[PDB]
Amino acid sequence: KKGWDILTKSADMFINDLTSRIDSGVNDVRGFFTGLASDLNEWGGNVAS
Amino acid sequence: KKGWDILTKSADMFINDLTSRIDSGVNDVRGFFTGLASDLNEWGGNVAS
Repeated sequence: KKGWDILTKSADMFINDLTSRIDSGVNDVRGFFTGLASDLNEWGGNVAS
Repeated sequence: KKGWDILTKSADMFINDLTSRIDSGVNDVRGFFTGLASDLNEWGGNVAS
């Protein structure tokens, strides 16, 4: 039982990386919403001025 | 008995994985909230202009 955990040291860390791949989700929307805000602050702030 | 958790610790991990859809995927506690905090800069940029 000691001499095998090395074989899930692999399985479980792949699932950790898959959390990082799922971490595309929040970083996408966080990027999109603040990108939209930046464009709206641009066209708004520019057309206003 | 050693290797006979390999394909099944992973069977824990396959939803330790998919629940990352909440911690990293949609992640509403960050997703839209980081939006809302930037809307204040849109409002501020406009109002100041």
